[PDB]
Amino acid sequence: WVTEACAQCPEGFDQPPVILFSMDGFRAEYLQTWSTLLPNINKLKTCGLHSKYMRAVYPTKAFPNHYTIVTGLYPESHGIIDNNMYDVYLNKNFSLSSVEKSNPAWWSGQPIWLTAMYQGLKAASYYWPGSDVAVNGSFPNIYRNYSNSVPYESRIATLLQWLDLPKAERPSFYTIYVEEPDSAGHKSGPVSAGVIKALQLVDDAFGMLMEGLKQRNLHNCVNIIVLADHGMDQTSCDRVEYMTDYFPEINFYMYQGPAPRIRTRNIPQDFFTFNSEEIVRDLSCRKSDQHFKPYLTPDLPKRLHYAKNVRIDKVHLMVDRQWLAYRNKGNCEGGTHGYNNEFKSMEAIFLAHGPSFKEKTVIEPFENIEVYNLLCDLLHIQPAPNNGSHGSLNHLLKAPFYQPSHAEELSKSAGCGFTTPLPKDSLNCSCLALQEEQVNQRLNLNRGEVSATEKTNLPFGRPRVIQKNKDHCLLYHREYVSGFGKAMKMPMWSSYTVPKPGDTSSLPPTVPDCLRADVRVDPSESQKCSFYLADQNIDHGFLYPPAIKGNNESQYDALITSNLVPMYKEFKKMWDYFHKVLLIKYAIERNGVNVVSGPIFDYNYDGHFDAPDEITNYVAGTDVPVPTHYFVVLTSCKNKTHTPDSCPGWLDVLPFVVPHRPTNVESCPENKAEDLWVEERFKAHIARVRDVELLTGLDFYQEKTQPVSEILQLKTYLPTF
Ligand SMILES: CC(=O)N[C@H]1[C@@H](OP(=O)(O)OP(=O)(O)OC[C@H]2O[C@@H](n3ccc(=O)[nH]c3=O)[C@H](O)[C@@H]2O)O[C@H](CO)[C@@H](O)[C@@H]1O
Ligand SMILES: *[C@@H]1O[C@H](CO)[C@@H](O[C@@H]2O[C@H](CO)[C@@H](O)[C@H](O)[C@H]2NC(C)=O)[C@H](O)[C@H]1NC(C)=O
Ligand SMILES: *[C@@H]1O[C@H](CO)[C@@H](O[C@@H]2O[C@H](CO)[C@@H](O)[C@H](O)[C@H]2NC(C)=O)[C@H](O)[C@H]1NC(C)=O
Ligand SMILES: *[C@@H]1O[C@H](CO)[C@@H](O[C@@H]2O[C@H](CO)[C@@H](O)[C@H](O)[C@H]2NC(C)=O)[C@H](O)[C@H]1NC(C)=O
Ligand SMILES: *[C@@H]1O[C@H](CO)[C@@H](O[C@@H]2O[C@H](CO)[C@@H](O)[C@H](O)[C@H]2NC(C)=O)[C@H](O)[C@H]1NC(C)=O
Ligand SMILES: *[C@@H]1O[C@H](CO)[C@@H](O)[C@H](O)[C@H]1NC(C)=O
Ligand SMILES: [Ca+2]
Ligand SMILES: [Zn+2]
Ligand SMILES: [Zn+2]
Repeated sequence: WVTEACAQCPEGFDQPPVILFSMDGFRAEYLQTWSTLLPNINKLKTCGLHSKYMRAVYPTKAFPNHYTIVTGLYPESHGIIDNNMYDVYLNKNFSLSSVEKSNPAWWSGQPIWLTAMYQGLKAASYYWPGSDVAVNGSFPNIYRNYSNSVPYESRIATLLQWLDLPKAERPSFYTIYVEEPDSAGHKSGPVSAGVIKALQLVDDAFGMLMEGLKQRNLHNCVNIIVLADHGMDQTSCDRVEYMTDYFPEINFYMYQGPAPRIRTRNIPQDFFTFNSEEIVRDLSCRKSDQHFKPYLTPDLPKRLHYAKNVRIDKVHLMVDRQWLAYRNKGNCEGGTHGYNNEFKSMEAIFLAHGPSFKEKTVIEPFENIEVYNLLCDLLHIQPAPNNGSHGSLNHLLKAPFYQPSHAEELSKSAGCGFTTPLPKDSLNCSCLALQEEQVNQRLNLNRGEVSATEKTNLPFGRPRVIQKNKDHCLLYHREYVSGFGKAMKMPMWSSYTVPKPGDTSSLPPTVPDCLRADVRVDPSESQKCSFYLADQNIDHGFLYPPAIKGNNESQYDALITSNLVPMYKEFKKMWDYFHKVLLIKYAIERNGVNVVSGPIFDYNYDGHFDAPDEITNYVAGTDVPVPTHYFVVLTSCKNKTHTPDSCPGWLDVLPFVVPHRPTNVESCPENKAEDLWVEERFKAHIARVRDVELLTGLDFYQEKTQPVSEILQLKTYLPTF
């Protein structure tokens, strides 16, 4: 097989069997550098399909990741948030060394073997976390109780024996797990002779499987996926942070290593009463060269989706590349994993071979949460509710099983039409510059003016409202278009295409002390300038920056009540710096940039837009809700020769989900100019368009002339730097 050229199901095989092969700790880099040393995996890389890398879930550990691959769920939803965890309600400790690993109470969701079994198919497993557990009261048709020393040849032979079974007994889905190159990675690090030997050993295991399949004439019949749970990075005992250096006495329990959690020792009693906010405060900006950052789980970057679970302790530590965090100075040599999934070293491999996959294809990176829907498509079965975007992986398949469709809008735009240029209520707003209010006629756009602003500022169409009974209206202006939320008295979204900046030297500033009522929106559905007088902590901010487009006359279209959003004074410093300096820099690099911004409400930190009853903070003595986050989605043309409003091909996206916090403690900006921490803070809160979509109840790019499957690739894309 290994010498045979790049190449078909035999009698009794109506549907192609699926084999999911996991090579633990096989980082993406190992394939990029050492593939030519691995002849069997290199043939699979040459002939089959493979991604540049597959993104794992945080923490980049075995059990949360392996269970994510087979469920399509984030650890917070499937329950396995770590290898070591504590549940207060169950009052039990989970570990790989305890019998609690086999307790079905910890395992939520529906793994692929169960999905296949519930839909008339048989499933076998030669090791996989959860497969030796009675998840939802059931085990796979054939399974093996985990035994790490069983030779690879014996595991392969048993799997080939399962494929030799008669059609009635023979399973359609198979899982197989191998401990290497992870074990070698821990011993001597990712760049060692030990990992080379381990990589050659896993190549022999894959070689035995392919040769075994060739013997049965199944090598071009079986749809095989070879992947990893996470990557590997080098550790050092000179790269360890100690909690003794920050606390005089440690009375708390700590889950040590690359993804730390802090909780009380007195469990279950003090679990909820434990001052989690005190610990994060006592660890924030303590040392200038601090190699970790403390966080309360709702404050963690939203793209991680690591907060909505009792097992996820409120205190979390984000550890820097190649560093570790422990209780005391009392392992640390070689290598480990568990770090941020965005780190290059934490990236996993993904290779596919078989009749359902595209031959000799290199695909762009994607997330392991998408594998579940792909496995369902290969097995011709319906997926259970998960976090993958069904259809985003169709570009991997020769003939896709599922055809995705645009999300249907649940609420239509109504009202806010121009009637009179004279406001019925001033809303306690003042603009001494005026005077006449003839600038209100600039808000009265004709049919051709609406079409001109729709073509420029909504080039991919308006974001659709995927919310029931959401009373809203669209507001058209020469420089921007917005979707105003009537009940919350603020826009849900604001869209505008910034053209390529010329001068940049002396740009006009924002017109000060000028704010007035919007004649198009009802006074009862509008924000008042007097609302921001009573509250001292929160002030008003502009969603669309008035001075970014046009002249002085253009600024008046944005200096209205409908462009106001509740903003913390410290947050406004980041927001105004981004729109004045960073946004112009991005518009130069991208040859113009389309911007869609708006508020996010996620008080229950579940990654979904809040229902009105879920909002727990408002502008003092008003019903105006305070956003938990602010989104900024930047869209430009992939081909930089075109502007965002005249882009025929693919698009390039850069979304941000920035926490709306009263302090900038996360950036540690004491005695530091904004050019040293604002960009770093925005970059730390980069997310996918899909993340923005879930947090807002909006759907983007529905008017882009491209198939839904290609648009889903753009929506699941995570920009990296
Ligand atoms: C074995 C090992 O080096 N584990 C390290 C890893 O944990 P982690 O839990 O992520 O495990 P690894 O990815 O390193 O290796 C797989 C582990 O899962 C077990 N397994 C695998 C498959 C299966 O079906 N069933 C099963 O029980 C293996 O016995 C092994 O212990 O990162 C931690 C980071 O803080 C380290 O402290 C741990 O020492
Ligand atoms: C746990 O197993 C039960 C039983 O197999 C599943 O319940 C079935 O769900 C389907 C789809 O909703 C229904 O058509 C069946 O009538 C249900 N059967 C019973 C006995 O209730 C359940 O969905 C499984 N749960 C998970 C998370 O996989
Ligand atoms: C995996 O190990 C468990 C034991 O930990 C086995 O479960 C036992 O199976 C017998 C029947 O063969 C039952 O009478 C026992 O009550 C079970 N014990 C427990 C604790 O569940 C299981 O059969 C093993 N699986 C394989 C494939 O060997
Ligand atoms: C789960 O493991 C932890 C850590 O080993 C145990 O924590 C101890 O809990 C008691 C109170 O029940 C405290 O007084 C001790 O100080 C804790 N020890 C440590 C090392 O933190 C906990 O008891 C275990 N729970 C179960 C149910 O096994
Ligand atoms: C990831 O997918 C899961 C499953 O669809 C989502 O969790 C469900 O959320 C609803 C409430 O919106 C609950 O009624 C279900 O019980 C949850 N199911 C499970 C298995 O937990 C989850 O919200 C999704 N996550 C994101 C961020 O979209
Ligand atoms: C970019 O667009 C121009 C036309 O404006 C075209 O000639 C060029 O080939 C495109 N570049 C790529 C990489 O497709
Ligand atoms: Ca929510
Ligand atoms: Zn692993
Ligand atoms: Zn490991």
